[PDB]
Amino acid sequence: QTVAIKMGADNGMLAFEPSTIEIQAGDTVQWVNNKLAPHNVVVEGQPELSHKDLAFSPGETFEATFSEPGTYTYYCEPHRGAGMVGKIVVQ
Ligand SMILES: [Cu+2]
Repeated sequence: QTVAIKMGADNGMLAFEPSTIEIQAGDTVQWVNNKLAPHNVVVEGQPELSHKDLAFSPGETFEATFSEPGTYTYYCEPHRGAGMVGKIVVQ
């Protein structure tokens, strides 16, 4: 299945929403540019699941398929200092 994660929270915070999500191995994660762009996504240790290019427009989406079970930490480079970090748990 495909699950969506917003980049920039609906309440205006610099955060991914939901900040922690659990999925099944083989599922696809879609990040959607919501508010306070630009944003990007770097998945720690996983260059192949990362999207370093900045996303500027609202609605811009990009995705990654997580085939290996485990816990993955990811962050936004522009806003890492503001705590824009997330977690994906793959079951
Ligand atoms: Cu950001």
